[PDB]
Amino acid sequence: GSQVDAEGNPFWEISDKRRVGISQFKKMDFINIREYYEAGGEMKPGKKGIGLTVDQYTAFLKAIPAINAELRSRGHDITD
Amino acid sequence: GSQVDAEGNPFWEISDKRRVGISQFKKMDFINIREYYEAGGEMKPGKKGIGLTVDQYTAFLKAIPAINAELRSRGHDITD
Repeated sequence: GSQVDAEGNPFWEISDKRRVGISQFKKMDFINIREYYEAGGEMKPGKKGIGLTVDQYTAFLKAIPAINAELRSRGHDITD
Repeated sequence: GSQVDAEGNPFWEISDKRRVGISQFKKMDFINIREYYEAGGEMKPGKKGIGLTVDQYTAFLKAIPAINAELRSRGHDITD
């Protein structure tokens, strides 16, 4: 499910500490994939991550079938 | 299209400097999304990026329809 982070941006958890979220800067949207760390009980964005532009994200989407096929070859069950 | 990088791992370009590739360490596979920099004509992996486990990557896949819907709301054309 989608949540709203401390900055008021939507995000999805992909593990206990890693998020994918969407931020907006100067009217441009970014897809942020990033690991958060916990300090004093607060989750804070850390250095492991990347903010994709929409065009980079859509290029990633186009590569996903090939990425998935490679992972299936390596023995991983991946959905269509 | 899929290429093979200097380390002998498959990768896909998502922009001029950013790649998604798959590496293997101790028999575990990682999906690496990372920006490369150019020095002396050589492309080198930089600090902007993240190496997802397969489970993190599949969780990301499950979130993509919702991420896409949010981006469409924001005005971006995104394919199914």
